[PDB]
Amino acid sequence: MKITDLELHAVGIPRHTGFVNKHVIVKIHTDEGLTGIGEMSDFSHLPLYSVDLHDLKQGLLSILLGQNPFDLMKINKELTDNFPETMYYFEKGSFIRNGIDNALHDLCAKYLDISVSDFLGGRVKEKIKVCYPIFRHRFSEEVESNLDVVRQKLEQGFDVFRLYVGKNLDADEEFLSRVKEEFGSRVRIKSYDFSHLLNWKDAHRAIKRLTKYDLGLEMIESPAPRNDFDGLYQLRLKTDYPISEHVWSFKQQQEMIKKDAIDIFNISPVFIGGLTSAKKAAYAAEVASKDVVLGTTQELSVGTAAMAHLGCSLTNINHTSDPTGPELYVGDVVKNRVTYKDGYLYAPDRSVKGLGIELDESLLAKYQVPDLSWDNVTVHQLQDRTA
Amino acid sequence: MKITDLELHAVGIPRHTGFVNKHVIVKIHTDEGLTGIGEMSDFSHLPLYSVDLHDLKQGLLSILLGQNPFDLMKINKELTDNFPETMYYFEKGSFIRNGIDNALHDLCAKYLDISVSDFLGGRVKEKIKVCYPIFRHRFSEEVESNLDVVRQKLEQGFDVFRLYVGKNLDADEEFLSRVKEEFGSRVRIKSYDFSHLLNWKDAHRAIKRLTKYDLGLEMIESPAPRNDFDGLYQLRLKTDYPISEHVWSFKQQQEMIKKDAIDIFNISPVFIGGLTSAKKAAYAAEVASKDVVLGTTQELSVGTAAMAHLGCSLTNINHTSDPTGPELYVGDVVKNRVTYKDGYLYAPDRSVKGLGIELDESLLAKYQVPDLSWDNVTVHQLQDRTA
Ligand SMILES: O=C(O)[C@@H](O)[C@H](O)[C@H](O)[C@@H](O)C(=O)O
Ligand SMILES: O=C(O)[C@@H](O)[C@H](O)[C@H](O)[C@@H](O)C(=O)O
Ligand SMILES: [Mg+2]
Ligand SMILES: [Mg+2]
Ligand SMILES: [Mg+2]
Ligand SMILES: [Mg+2]
Repeated sequence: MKITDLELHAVGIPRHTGFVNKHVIVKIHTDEGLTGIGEMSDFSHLPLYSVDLHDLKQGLLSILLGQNPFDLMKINKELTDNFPETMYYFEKGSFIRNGIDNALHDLCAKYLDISVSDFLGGRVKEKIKVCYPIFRHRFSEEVESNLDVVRQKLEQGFDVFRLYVGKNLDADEEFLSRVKEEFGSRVRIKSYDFSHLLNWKDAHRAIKRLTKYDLGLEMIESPAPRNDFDGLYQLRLKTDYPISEHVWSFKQQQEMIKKDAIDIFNISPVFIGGLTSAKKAAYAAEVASKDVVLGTTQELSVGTAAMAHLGCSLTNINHTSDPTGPELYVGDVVKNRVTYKDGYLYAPDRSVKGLGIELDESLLAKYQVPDLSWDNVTVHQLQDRTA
Repeated sequence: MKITDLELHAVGIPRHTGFVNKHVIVKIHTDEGLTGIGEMSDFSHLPLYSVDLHDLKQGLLSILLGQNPFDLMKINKELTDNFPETMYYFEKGSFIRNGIDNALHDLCAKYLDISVSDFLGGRVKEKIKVCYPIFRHRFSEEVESNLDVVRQKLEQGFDVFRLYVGKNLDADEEFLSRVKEEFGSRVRIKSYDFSHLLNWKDAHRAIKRLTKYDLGLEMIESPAPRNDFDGLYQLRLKTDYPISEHVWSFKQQQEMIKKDAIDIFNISPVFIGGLTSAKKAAYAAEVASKDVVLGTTQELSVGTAAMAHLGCSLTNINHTSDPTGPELYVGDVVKNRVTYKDGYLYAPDRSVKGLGIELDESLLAKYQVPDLSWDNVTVHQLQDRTA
């Protein structure tokens, strides 16, 4: 059982709201004709440079060629050797490793004729509660449009949301005020995500005013600069609500655990390098008696299915999670997208071998892009995912 | 005075020893016809992917077009906004910002008809002592060849070297023993560089063994994993010799300062984003009463000229530095390469406006490569710069 070839399909898929993201669909072929499919999700984050895919294929092939896909520890070690963790939230190498590792999970599962779910420790639940993201308010005139989003998504089944905050506290506060007034308790906003925009003391003042509105609030996310472990800790001591932060490297995670800097570890395959690495991170959190939440970069159905299997296998996810990618994109590259119902993301049919997703070649062609080059976009839009 | 265009010239230049590095020569054009030259030095470091230069030029021009090159603070802020610091030694975004910023210095200095030296605070010295690098020993069988290197370079005038260690302690020690034996005190090895290969305790044991050979030893560099501030600190308390570490981000530098983790800050433009960023790092070190050494990624004459001017302006460099790029590369892209004599790097003629170097178009064409794609190379070779 050996890897013989690799394909990287670049696609560009816009969100209903306008932001255009580029992703790379992975295909790992083997001597026995079995192919694993994966996804290097959302490369459209800073830094503002793009990776040469022709060169990348050669580099990845040199690593993968001839290897036994079941040697996940060995392969992941070699992947990290060539694409080291950087202590950066959006390291493109993390997205790359993620795509190879989840494709390998698909491959192995298919070979054994089982769902990736059974390859990750089975099921603890069959679905995980998620939330729909509400855009960061830059100006107060945006409040009305965001309220419309909440009203429509609620009718569609999403009763839990998360709100990006920190740019215009007056606008954030007006939105929250309006939401409580119109929906009362019908809607919950489980997280206020600062996106590392404020120093911890400024975030503290912001949190103090935003928490005057508690619509089923579950956590305050990234309320300090990236890697400001001491700041997170000081804020954790001054905040009644749990503090959550993304895990983007093992070193960063180790430091947050050792300093007891946070309460909830936001873990997502794409930011840590794949399912193998995400599992390690999740288990490290478990060993430290810490809570976990499944984060997201907002991936397509392949990437979402992968994390759905992982999320449904963990015993330490006791809060609302974030992956709602397929709900944001106007299209996808699969025959059947993952399912969302009543605000829950369902793990794919446990009876279907592999990820439980099938690629649609006509869609890969439809959304094909020549490379991962950037289009005109501002820093504000890259941070808020707006257009 | 406004920026009107940008050119990025990829070049591939092998070292006498075999390793082939790719660099990017920068040209910033203005409405008045004045052009600044710069260098994005040595992209040939992990991660194993490459940046699309056609895309990069568009992104960089988007930032630079129409700007006044004298607005260094404003431009560097916008550069950092799009190519953020990642807490990673070899972030390619740092190499990119470095090339733009040193080109801007060349441009501004030329416009005013002065050397970049007078734009950076003048001179404190006219030359800086540097050292020649000795390859990391992976096998004891390499000792002989490395001794020949010392013999040859000493004859050329390099009486100070630095040694990469940590892979084969028995070989490291054999080499050091042989050097002392064959050269006595004629040669000095100012630094033993562990390249972050060992956890601090293992490093402690290695140091205790190696420091039995003190041939003018000045510092122990990177004796702990990347960003292991507490490990660096613990080692600083158990080691009599100064501990030095590279500065790859302001967050990392501030944490090392706050924890008094190291004694010497190894600062080089390429790893921190350019001359503007390197000056800030050097001044932060000065404010903290810390020593500084001019590090290197081994750049061509354009990049070496830039750092030479910086190095000769600082008052807190009281140890041997590392830039010997033009002595390692078989070729260059300039009319006259920077001068090295008796183990000293001389800053370019202070009477020559700009960086003090001139591009040789025929050489630029000679070493031109289609892109920054990777060729066959192993992780060991990338960390040891061997072939
Ligand atoms: O939790 C967060 O910070 C968000 O999921 C953040 O990662 C977004 O930028 C996301 O990646 C997106 O593209 O919408
Ligand atoms: O001090 C160091 O770690 C070296 O200068 C290191 O950066 C080398 O890898 C250098 O960049 C080279 O290309 O030789
Ligand atoms: Mg978040
Ligand atoms: Mg994303
Ligand atoms: Mg070093
Ligand atoms: Mg280098």
